[PDB]
Amino acid sequence: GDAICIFRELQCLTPRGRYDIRIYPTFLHLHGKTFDYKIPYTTVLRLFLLPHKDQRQMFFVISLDPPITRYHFLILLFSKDEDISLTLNMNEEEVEKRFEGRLTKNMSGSLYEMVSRVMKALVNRKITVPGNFQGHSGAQCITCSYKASSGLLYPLERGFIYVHKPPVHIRFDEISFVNFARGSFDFEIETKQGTQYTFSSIEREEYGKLFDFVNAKKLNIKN
Repeated sequence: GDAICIFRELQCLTPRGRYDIRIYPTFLHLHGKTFDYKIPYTTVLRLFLLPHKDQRQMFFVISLDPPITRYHFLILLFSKDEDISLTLNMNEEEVEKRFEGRLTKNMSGSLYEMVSRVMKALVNRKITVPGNFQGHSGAQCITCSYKASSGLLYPLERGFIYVHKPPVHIRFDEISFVNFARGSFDFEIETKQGTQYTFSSIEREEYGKLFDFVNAKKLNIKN
């Protein structure tokens, strides 16, 4: 049919449920059991691939504007050991021409990477992944609370992203300063527009690496 390809029964966290993702040339169709949304690629502002602290799962984060209750991110969750092979409903010459060589007609790989590879090609944006941050445990994120719900905080190369309820993305160039506060401890970020995010209940043993990281990134600390 129209679709370049279809990804079936993908785990979505925002909104929650399993959805098919039908990939068309100018939009994707997120097809759920009850709800449906068209998402033009022009509304996709950023992409992130984030390793779950459990070492078994991967988040794929699609930042949306306008949002999809409103969801400013489409967050998909995968197990790292899920594999897929795909045949695009296209000829090879058209595939090369449409996607600058980023895709081929027949592809195979990890499911999370296949979805992100097709999305990256369709929205023409790079996938942001973690840099060198490592927490106390060795993971590339930190367990914490945000708006009285638990999640994971990712210190990236140029920003912070928290997942998943609700998700939050903050660029370093939007930050005026950071603060380390009493409770476990609280990590506070004040933006240049004078608003605040608090990631609370961070286990004490995470302090020094988070402190070292924000220092390395030349963020002001107004303790």
